Amino acid sequence: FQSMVEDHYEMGEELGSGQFAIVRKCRQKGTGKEYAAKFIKKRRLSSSRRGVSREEIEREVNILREIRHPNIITLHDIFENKTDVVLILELVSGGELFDFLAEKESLTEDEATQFLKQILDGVHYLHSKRIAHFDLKPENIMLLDKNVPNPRIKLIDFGIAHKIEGTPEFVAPEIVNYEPLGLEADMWSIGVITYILLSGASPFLGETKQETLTNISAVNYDFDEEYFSNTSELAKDFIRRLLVKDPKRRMTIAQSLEHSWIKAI
Amino acid sequence: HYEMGEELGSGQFAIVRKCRQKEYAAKFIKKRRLSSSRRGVSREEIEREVNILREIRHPNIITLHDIFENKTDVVLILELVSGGELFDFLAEKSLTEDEATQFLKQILDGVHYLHSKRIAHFDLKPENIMLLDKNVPNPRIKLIDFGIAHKIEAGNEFKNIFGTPEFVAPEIVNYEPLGLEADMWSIGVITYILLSGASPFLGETKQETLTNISAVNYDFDEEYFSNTSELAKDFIRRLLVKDPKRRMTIAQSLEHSWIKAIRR
Ligand SMILES: CC(C)(C)c1nc2c3ccc(F)cc3c3c(=O)[nH]ccc3c2[nH]1
Ligand SMILES: CC(C)(C)c1nc2c3ccc(F)cc3c3c(=O)[nH]ccc3c2[nH]1
Ligand SMILES: [Cl-]
Ligand SMILES: [Cl-]
Repeated sequence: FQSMVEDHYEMGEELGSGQFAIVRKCRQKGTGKEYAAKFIKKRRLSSSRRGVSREEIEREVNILREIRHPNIITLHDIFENKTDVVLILELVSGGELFDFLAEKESLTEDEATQFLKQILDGVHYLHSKRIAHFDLKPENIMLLDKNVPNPRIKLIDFGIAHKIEGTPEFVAPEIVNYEPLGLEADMWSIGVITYILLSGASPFLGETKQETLTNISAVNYDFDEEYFSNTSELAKDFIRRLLVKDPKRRMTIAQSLEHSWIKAI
Repeated sequence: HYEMGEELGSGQFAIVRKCRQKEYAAKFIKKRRLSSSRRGVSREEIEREVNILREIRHPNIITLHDIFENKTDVVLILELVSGGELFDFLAEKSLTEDEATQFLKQILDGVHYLHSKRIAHFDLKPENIMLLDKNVPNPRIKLIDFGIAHKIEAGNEFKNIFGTPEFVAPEIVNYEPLGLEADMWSIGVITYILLSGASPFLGETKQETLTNISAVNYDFDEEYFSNTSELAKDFIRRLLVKDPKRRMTIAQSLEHSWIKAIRR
């Protein structure tokens, strides 16, 4: 008896997918307006059906419903049936940012900083609401429309996003020493994104996955002159202030926006 | 629909009153008014506690029988315990090691049940270990206060394991969630105090206590442990281990020769 999404939206081409998600272009039957419909497969232990837990779906949905910013996708409706939760989301048609940048001729640092600034604005909005994205990477940085003079960044995939934040005689050492994961992880990811934006190279990427993980944990990277010889010193400083091991030492999003490199843009 | 009575206890954002429908305990939890506010308990934290209580059914753990809500408070109707805190009952009583293990076994049974459901209590201490009724020949332990209890995290909660790790922060790469082992440390401390009346890591200030815990700075002063067996000391030593992965688990604790022994 729940409202069926197909009674309100006609479904079209598949646009993307994940382990437990399929995204289709759809058209609102009432208006003709186009959206993206994200079908999230529900876990059903009873039927041995693998999928996303109720709690995880609720987490993502509750975050999406709070978000209203021009650089983040917007949520328009929610449907649920036996097997799926279906989210009607803002349609982004310009593809991945880094695919668009690859197609450009003579991409300059100043032009690159313009897109980075949009990413900072979206993240500043998120962090102002205590939302960490936790999966900031090029594949989650889309463009609304790539056939415009100044294409607009749209962040997607809030699948692992989280809202952040007596006697001690009986607490364990790991509790004493506990430091929760927070907004700082996004700021590290921004550092990595900035490095690849300015160079075309991934800073921690190893020949094998174990090497990559080792590099990240040691914070082992370089500004190779092949790629960085004519990158501004302000850009390198921006990156260096984000790619530090201690989360509490990293620039926060407000600091990032007040950095001389960004203030110049 | 419930006639309230006297105030039984309180915490930072909770007050418990005796009530009658059949007598019960009425836990009043104050809701945060604004998500940004530091005053009161968030909706998510209340639901978390309720969901834990709803799925637990075990003789050594309090049960949930009803829920009520308004703009300011969430009220849980819980099983009433009238035997007080365990340690008070033992204080008014000397106590043999064998008698001490009879009560500890019930604590271990309740924790075993929780851990079987991947729930860590996270606030095991004497004040949360009650007796259902202290005027019977074999009093039953009842664990209370699931205010910070959690189902233990998946491990891919903060990480997309289906994608590249290239943009992931080192604290996520090296993330170690809190787990069931924290309760097992707490059990070691409870056991130490049960046998000696002394707190192993207690310092002059809260920060000193925390520093002692972090260094695992304790001993078995003969002043307090002259009459304690080597097996009891061994049980405690196997729980008060810094590395959570080298600490006794609940099943190992139950198999330990100090507990496994048959008693009257
Ligand atoms: C698979 C994942 C859930 C990350 C996702 N992929 C897309 C996507 C892929 C291609 C495309 F043209 C559009 C989208 C898209 C979209 O347009 N809106 C919201 C999410 C979303 C999306 N969300
Ligand atoms: C403060 C805290 C929430 C931990 C709590 N205190 C009590 C409590 C205190 C004295 C007493 F006689 C009974 C209780 C009691 C109880 O009887 N049932 C459930 C919880 C609970 C409780 N829960
Ligand atoms: Cl998405
Ligand atoms: Cl309680």
